[PDB]
Amino acid sequence: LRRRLKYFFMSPCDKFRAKGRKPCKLMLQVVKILVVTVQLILFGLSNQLAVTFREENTIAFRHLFLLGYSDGADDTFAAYTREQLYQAIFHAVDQYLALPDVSLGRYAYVRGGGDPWTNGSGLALCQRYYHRGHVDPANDTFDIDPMVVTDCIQVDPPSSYKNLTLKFHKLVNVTIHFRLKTINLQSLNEIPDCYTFSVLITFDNKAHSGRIPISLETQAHIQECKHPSVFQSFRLLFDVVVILTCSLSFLLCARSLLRGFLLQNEFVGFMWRQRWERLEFVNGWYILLVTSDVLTISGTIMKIGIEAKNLASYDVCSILLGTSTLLVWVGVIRYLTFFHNYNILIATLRVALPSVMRFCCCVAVIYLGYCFCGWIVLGPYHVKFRSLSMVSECLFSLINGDDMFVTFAAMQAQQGRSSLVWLFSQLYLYSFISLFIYMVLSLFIALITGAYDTIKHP
Amino acid sequence: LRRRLKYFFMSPCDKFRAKGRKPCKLMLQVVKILVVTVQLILFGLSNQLAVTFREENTIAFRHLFLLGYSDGADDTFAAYTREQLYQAIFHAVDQYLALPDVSLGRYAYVRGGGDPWTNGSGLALCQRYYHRGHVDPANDTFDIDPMVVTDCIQVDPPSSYKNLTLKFHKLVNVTIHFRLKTINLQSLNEIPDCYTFSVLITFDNKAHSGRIPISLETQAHIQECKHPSVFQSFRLLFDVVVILTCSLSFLLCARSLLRGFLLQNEFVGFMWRQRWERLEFVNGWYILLVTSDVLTISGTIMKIGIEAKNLASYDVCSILLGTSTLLVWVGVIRYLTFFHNYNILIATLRVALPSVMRFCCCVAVIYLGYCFCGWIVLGPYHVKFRSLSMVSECLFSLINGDDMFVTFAAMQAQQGRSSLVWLFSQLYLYSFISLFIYMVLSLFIALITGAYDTIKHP
Amino acid sequence: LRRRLKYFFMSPCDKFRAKGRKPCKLMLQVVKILVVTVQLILFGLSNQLAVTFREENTIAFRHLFLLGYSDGADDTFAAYTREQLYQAIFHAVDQYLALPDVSLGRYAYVRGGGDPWTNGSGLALCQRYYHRGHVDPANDTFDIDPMVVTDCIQVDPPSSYKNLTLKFHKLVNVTIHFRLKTINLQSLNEIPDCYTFSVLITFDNKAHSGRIPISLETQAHIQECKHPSVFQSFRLLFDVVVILTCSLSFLLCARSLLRGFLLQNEFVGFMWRQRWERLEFVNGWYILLVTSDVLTISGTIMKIGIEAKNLASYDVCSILLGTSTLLVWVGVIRYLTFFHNYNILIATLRVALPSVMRFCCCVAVIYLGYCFCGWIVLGPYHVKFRSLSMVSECLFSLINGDDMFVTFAAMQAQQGRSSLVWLFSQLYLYSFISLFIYMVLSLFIALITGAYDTIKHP
Amino acid sequence: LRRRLKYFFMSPCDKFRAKGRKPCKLMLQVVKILVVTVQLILFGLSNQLAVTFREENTIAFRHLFLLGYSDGADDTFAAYTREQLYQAIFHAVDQYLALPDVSLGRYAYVRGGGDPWTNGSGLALCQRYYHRGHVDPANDTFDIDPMVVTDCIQVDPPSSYKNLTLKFHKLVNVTIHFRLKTINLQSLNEIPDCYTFSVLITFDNKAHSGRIPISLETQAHIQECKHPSVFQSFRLLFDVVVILTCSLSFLLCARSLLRGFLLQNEFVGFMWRQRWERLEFVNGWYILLVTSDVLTISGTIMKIGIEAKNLASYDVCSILLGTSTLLVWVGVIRYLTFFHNYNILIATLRVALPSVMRFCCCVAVIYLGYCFCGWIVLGPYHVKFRSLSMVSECLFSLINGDDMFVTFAAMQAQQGRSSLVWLFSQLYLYSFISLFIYMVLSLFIALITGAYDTIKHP
Ligand SMILES: CCCCCCCC(=O)OC[C@H](COP(=O)(O)O[C@@H]1[C@H](O)[C@H](OP(=O)(O)O)[C@@H](O)[C@H](OP(=O)(O)O)[C@H]1O)OC(=O)CCCCCCC
Ligand SMILES: CCCCCCCC(=O)OC[C@H](COP(=O)(O)O[C@@H]1[C@H](O)[C@H](OP(=O)(O)O)[C@@H](O)[C@H](OP(=O)(O)O)[C@H]1O)OC(=O)CCCCCCC
Ligand SMILES: CCCCCCCC(=O)OC[C@H](COP(=O)(O)O[C@@H]1[C@H](O)[C@H](OP(=O)(O)O)[C@@H](O)[C@H](OP(=O)(O)O)[C@H]1O)OC(=O)CCCCCCC
Ligand SMILES: COc1ccc2c(c1)CC[C@@H]1[C@@H]2CC[C@]2(C)[C@@H](O)CC[C@@H]12
Ligand SMILES: COc1ccc2c(c1)CC[C@@H]1[C@@H]2CC[C@]2(C)[C@@H](O)CC[C@@H]12
Ligand SMILES: CCCCCCCC
Ligand SMILES: CCCCCCCC
Ligand SMILES: CCCCCCCC
Ligand SMILES: CCCCCCCC
Repeated sequence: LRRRLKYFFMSPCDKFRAKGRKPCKLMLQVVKILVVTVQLILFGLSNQLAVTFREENTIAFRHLFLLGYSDGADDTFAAYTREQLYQAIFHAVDQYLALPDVSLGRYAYVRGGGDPWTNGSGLALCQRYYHRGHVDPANDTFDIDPMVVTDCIQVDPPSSYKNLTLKFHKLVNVTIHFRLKTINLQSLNEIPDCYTFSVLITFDNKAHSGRIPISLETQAHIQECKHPSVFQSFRLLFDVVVILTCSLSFLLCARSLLRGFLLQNEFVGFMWRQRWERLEFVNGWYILLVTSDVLTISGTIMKIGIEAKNLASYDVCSILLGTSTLLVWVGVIRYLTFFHNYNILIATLRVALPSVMRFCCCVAVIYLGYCFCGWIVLGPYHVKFRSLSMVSECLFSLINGDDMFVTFAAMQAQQGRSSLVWLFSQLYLYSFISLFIYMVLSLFIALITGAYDTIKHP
Repeated sequence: LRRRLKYFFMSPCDKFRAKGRKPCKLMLQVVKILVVTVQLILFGLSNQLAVTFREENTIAFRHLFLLGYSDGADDTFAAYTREQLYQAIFHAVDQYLALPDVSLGRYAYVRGGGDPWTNGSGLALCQRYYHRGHVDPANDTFDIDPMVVTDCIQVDPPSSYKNLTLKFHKLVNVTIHFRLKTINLQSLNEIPDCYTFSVLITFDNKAHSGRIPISLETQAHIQECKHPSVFQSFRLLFDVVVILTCSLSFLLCARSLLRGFLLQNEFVGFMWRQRWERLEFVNGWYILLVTSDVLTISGTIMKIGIEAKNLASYDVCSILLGTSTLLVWVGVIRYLTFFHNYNILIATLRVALPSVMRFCCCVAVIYLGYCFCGWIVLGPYHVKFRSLSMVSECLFSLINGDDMFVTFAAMQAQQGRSSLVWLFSQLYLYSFISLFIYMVLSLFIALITGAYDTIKHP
Repeated sequence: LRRRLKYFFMSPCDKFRAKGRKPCKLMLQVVKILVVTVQLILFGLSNQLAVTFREENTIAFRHLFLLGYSDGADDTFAAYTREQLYQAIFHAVDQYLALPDVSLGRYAYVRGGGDPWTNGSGLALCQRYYHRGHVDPANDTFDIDPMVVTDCIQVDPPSSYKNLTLKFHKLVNVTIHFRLKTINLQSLNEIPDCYTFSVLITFDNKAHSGRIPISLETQAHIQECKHPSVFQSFRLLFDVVVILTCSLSFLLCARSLLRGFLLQNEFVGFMWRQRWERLEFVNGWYILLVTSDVLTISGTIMKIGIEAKNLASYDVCSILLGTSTLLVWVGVIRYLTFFHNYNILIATLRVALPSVMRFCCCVAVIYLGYCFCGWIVLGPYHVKFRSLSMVSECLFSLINGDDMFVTFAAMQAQQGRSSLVWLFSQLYLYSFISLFIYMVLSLFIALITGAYDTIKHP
Repeated sequence: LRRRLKYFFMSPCDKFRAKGRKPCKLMLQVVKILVVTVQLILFGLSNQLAVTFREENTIAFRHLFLLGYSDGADDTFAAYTREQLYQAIFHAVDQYLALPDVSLGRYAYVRGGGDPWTNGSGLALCQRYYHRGHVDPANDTFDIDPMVVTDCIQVDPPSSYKNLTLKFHKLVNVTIHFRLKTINLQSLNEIPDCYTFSVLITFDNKAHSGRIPISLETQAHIQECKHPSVFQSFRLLFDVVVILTCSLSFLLCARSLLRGFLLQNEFVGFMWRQRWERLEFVNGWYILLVTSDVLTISGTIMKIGIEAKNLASYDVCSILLGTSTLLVWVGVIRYLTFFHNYNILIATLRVALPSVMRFCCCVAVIYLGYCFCGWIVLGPYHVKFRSLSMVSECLFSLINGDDMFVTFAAMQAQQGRSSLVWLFSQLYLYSFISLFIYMVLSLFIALITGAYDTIKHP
């Protein structure tokens, strides 16, 4: 029992000396790292092209359909007069009708097939307003039924829409919906696939502020083209190989975990006979490996489905595959732990981690207090403090010494509007930054240094 | 006396074991944190909408009334010729007269009601110049009576103002004042309130430099609309709940403080009989809690007043509520002090703090010297060094390693204009940054590390 | 001798106890700090207005005289065709002739008074080209006499200049020179002074590259107006007070230094009788104070001269006064050295300084090597690496973690043009940053920590 | 043998005392540093002018030939309609034909001389499309022969090209090729050399996305002009001097290395008679010096060739000379090692280096995992995460606290598009930055501090 236990805790070289078994798990893990990384690289290279295609088409659509659009204007693009809004709407519809003659791309029209389109219509120009909308600011009176009514004109591909009359006082928004079909030629070494872009142009008046932002958005539905012919299954084979490798690694790691648990039970029983501590038998690296195996297998199944155009959940698949790749590359640290000079460093980090996490809790409460205060006080005056997540991002960047002067300068242009708020912002920023840079970061350094001293001088 | 004293200093668990009293203050403080944070979140969410409404309306006004205005041009927007100035003024007035036909918002005119408007006038176009303004640079002569005369034209809502004749040589400024009434519809789940925007357009010639900056500013007066009807008091109840919670906490903390003071007096008297040290009986956490309670109660009273449209002091109320929320979240640290592993870190910070503050004084004198020198020498040549507060912000950012290269690059464009100043700027910046990064920050680290060693090895 | 020596080294409180002399030097130094700081603040506030006036006038000139100018275009403003250049020149001259009718400022013309103007001329339009300039790139031939000929047209204030014929193939540059007189009215609480702006517009063809940059520059000559009359000497009195205070402090510090030297001589002689070490008698704080006094007196004399319009050397005066203010505020540290808890920190810095400077030399050689390498290799491809001073600024900013991603991104757009250079840039940047952040800054921290330990545990 | 060995390891001063030989190598190394640095400075100053000339000419070409071009638009400059593309092409060709009349530079046409030009043609306007290109997105069908056909029109210098008909549906790209000859006059104190700019304007449709980017690129071929005549060999002599100095240093260092090896062999043999450790006889500084000598000699030979216009490999020559200069300036550290106080610091760095490199490996695996995960997950949504090298640059900048807030803000505008991806980005960024700033950098500091303590307290 003592000998078996001592064998259970030997290093790979010691195990090889003791029993001579060729280490299959280590070579399997190396092969796993290689194949998982290659799969991720190929997947990312393939996804990059599709992302570029979608983005380029969307930029072209913005230039084609948004009157007076220029690059970099997305956030501020808006209308401010009734004639501006009418001109933008009519320009978008006219450009839709002129597309085959003017566009550098090759687009096919799509008709019908559900709402908001009718059977024969390619473009839907829809206006949404309030059911009852009496508003008289002169007498400070209003009578509103907030129920939204939609009235929408249908345009067939090549002027009734030219008679649009907007209900400005009760207008909620205006939308233009249409679909364009194109073939992704640049895929050529894949076979070109068929894209359907659904384009939505929104003129948004929900704020009722006299400023109506204009935006264009696209959703791309990708399918296989019916009759592809390019003059003159390794990906699937590689996915199968990855799945098989991860399954074998999973089985071996599960067997190791089960044997460890059995030895733990035997040891506990023997000690009870003779007479947190049990987790010593749990190999955390194997738990990490099993988790990465499961993530990789799920992600590869989803990747197979996506590459066949049967699925479109890119986000979840990418998150699974990326997290698993991160996990395997982290697990590479296990190998370095077997050599004394590297183990010194890894053990220092391990012994430091608990106190680092506790201090992280201590820091978290103070940080949250500062976040709330800054959001309530500075949010009305500072673009970086509008929302709580933005406030947290700004404060975290300040801790790391990024974007500090611009944060101060934004407040600089309020010293006359509100002296009290400017003074408060000075105190708030200086105190936060000084406390975190002089004291908190220094304490993290001290914790790591103390851990290192403990490791070096037991 | 020894028993009572030792009880006074026990931890909550020890006190519970000793006397069995259910801890009311701890649960009360947890509930207080919850309710104060929720109140702050609701208040901030409500204020965000009003801020957005005001800002969007002001952006729309800039686009409507400022001839040739574009986003991002606020700081440089100016006129440089007499025809430019006349065109800007006349465009603003014409747009005011055309507003009902062109604007995407719904605005009502406001007439009369005090200065600068006369009884029936909606817009005031006022020109301010010097009483006597003879200026003859050809002979280097001038005869100025600096008393400002105001001549102002009155315009009724739907062209005498077209006959404006500006006294350019003695002109101080030109202003356009008018008020617009609108209803904030997007409040819909509140009831829409009625806004009166007072719009001031300023053409500023106080520098007499040939460049006249143009700006537009708004003040919003919010009130309840007279006849609001939306087809089909929890906030006030929550405010009352917060006030009650804070009052109960205040009473309990005050009782604890008074009992501590009484025990302190008894101990001092007994020691005097037998025979800075007194503050040991003062519970600082309770002083913090009492301060937080007072701030929260004041801020909640102000918040109740504001939400009824009876008050408009958003800045003070927000500062009070935010500071109190920061204080309660900081006071959460007291709970962590009860567990040994967290108390190690908190005690390290506490023991470090005095020396950190002393070194802050030492740093302050040197920092102030650098601020003064940089302001006097570089201010004529560097945008970041124009005022003392700006100089301090720039230097503090440099200490934290932000905005360093742009600070150097601004000086790069003067190596030919003044070699001496460029060389001085090199020495100044390099010496300041090197001194603060190699030595000062390192000493803060050393202070924290020494405190940690003292705590870990008593 | 022992008693006198021990008295010479006592602290101010010990000296006061020993002999009872009221400390005049300390109160004098406090008063000096106050008066010098107030003088600097008043000087800077006064110089800010003049700087703003000059800059605003120059911006107005750019908008008035440079065809198609817009804010932020200074660095890229250039002509690229012959008609563009002709139009820019003629627009500048026409605007000069139209100035009284169109400008928002009030400017008087200046005629004659030296070169390049003739007696009756207000504007000089001068063209500089090569004496002999045959250039024939078709046959790869050229015959050039590089001697510069200047031909310049004279324009009187209100079209011979319209017949300008530029020698494009041998053109060196074109310049427009003219002077405008204005009165600085915004000085009103001073008396307005008279400004003469000399305006130089340069069309620069020295690169002969097909691109001719266009710039406008001004020199302002300020004088007192002949007949100033504003309807209804404390600065000079304050300057005299500052000079007197600094002179008294200088005399007292010099007396202290002389007495210290005398005691040093007596001690050395007595030791020689009985039987770097001498500098222990030198009070470094008094050397600093004497330097500050001298700088302040010189700067105040220059300030008096400048404020009377008898001098125009603002740079030297500002450098003197700012450096002296920095020195006095640094000298404030002497007072903190008298209290033990502050002396701990100051002594830590003092004991650390020698090793910090030695490591600075070690760092300097490696830093200079990297600067040379980066300048030679990356300068052809990277805007931040064009000159050696720019390279040093970029590397120093990288050490402090500023502007790092943009430095990488500029190189990103060369991975195709030159793979070798891009790879070298990767190695260069990563190695430099890693070496300086992991090792150098850490060693500075270690030096400070070791000094602190030595001070705390003698 | 003991005496000779002890002499081999003495310092220069000890060797001078022991044998009196005047140290030739040290003075030679000082002279080498001086001459190598001067050579590098002169070379860089000369290269700067050529770089500026090429860049200015290219900017002029962009302004002359690209319709509607403005500075800073290089990355987004593109066409979006067929008429836009036709206008850009025709404008470029028309400007080429009008160049002598409109350009501010002096350019000669180049005719024929290889492809794509025919014998008498100066400009080649070439269109590249697919051999067979049927694309019908309406029926989701396509028939493509991806073989590229080039059809190109030839234009002689002063309209057949006006009849260009683009095959938009199968268009791959359009290119305009032409060469211009100019003389670099600003070289005047060199002799002007003759430049041939080959200009390529690309209209790129490889993405087939409806957006066609437009770019202009130049290659400069520099030669000596046939008949240079400027009215009224030190560089080569200096290059020869540098080569001779480096050769002498190489010979002396090689002799020292050989003698060290001989002594090592003798010691090993004697010890074997009596009875990693051998490298103690290897002087690493001499290996560094020999490497720098070789690099300098190669770079100087290439520099001589380049300055004669016989070579054009600026990149390799610059890399060689810059690396050698960096190496000699690093080797300056050897001299500081001879003085005890500097040797303390250098020895601290030397003893720290092995553990620093080991921890660098440990950090590398985790860093690579994060790089892969970020590339796969965020690349579709974040501009900074498009490629792996860009991801690494972004993460490395984040470690150093640069460009943090903008990285967060780019993700901020996806909280609605994909909540899962935004949450993942929050976790990813916060965890990465916290781990590297609290723990990794702290451990580097601890390693350096421990090394320093070991050096200071043996
Ligand atoms: C539940 C069934 C799981 C699958 C069958 C498992 C059969 C199986 O492990 O045999 C031993 C070898 C090596 O397997 P491998 O896991 O590389 O080797 C084991 C580990 O080294 C383990 O230590 P840790 O890694 O630290 O836990 C050690 O205790 C075991 O010795 P012990 O038995 O004396 O305790 C080894 O046998 O395994 C293969 O070579 C698998 C590939 C070929 C067969 C593939 C069949 C699909
Ligand atoms: C001035 C009047 C103040 C209000 C009345 C005070 C009556 C009152 O405290 O009773 C004890 C409990 C618990 O009150 P609470 O403050 O939670 O409990 C006390 C604290 O634990 C205190 O320690 P520290 O917290 O460290 O100072 C301890 O010394 C006291 O024991 P001791 O007396 O033996 O010294 C406790 O009684 O209090 C409630 O349960 C209030 C809510 C219900 C009643 C609300 C009435 C409005
Ligand atoms: C393979 C042939 C190489 C060239 C001839 C080499 C002849 C040669 O070194 O003579 C000694 C002096 C000084 O040469 P230099 O290298 O400055 O001096 C030697 C080094 O100090 C060496 O120590 P390290 O530097 O630590 O290795 C030391 O061991 C030798 O003493 P030892 O002999 O007792 O062991 C010295 O002679 O050298 C010149 O003064 C060269 C310039 C004048 C001659 C130029 C002729 C082209
Ligand atoms: C305009 O004059 C100033 C403006 C700011 C500051 C000072 C003087 C002097 C003390 C400074 C403070 C900014 C914040 C600090 C640098 C703290 O981090 C430590 C000392 C502080
Ligand atoms: C253009 O060449 C330069 C330009 C600057 C510097 C050097 C060489 C060499 C010494 C450097 C200095 C910049 C500032 C430092 C990095 C200090 O922080 C420590 C050593 C200094
Ligand atoms: C079993 C030792 C600890 C390993 C846990 C996994 C680290 C990521
Ligand atoms: C009484 C112990 C110290 C607590 C003071 C409050 C800390 C914010
Ligand atoms: C005489 C003690 C040292 C003081 C020198 C001046 C410090 C700036
Ligand atoms: C032989 C001592 C070490 C020197 C190696 C070179 C350092 C760059």
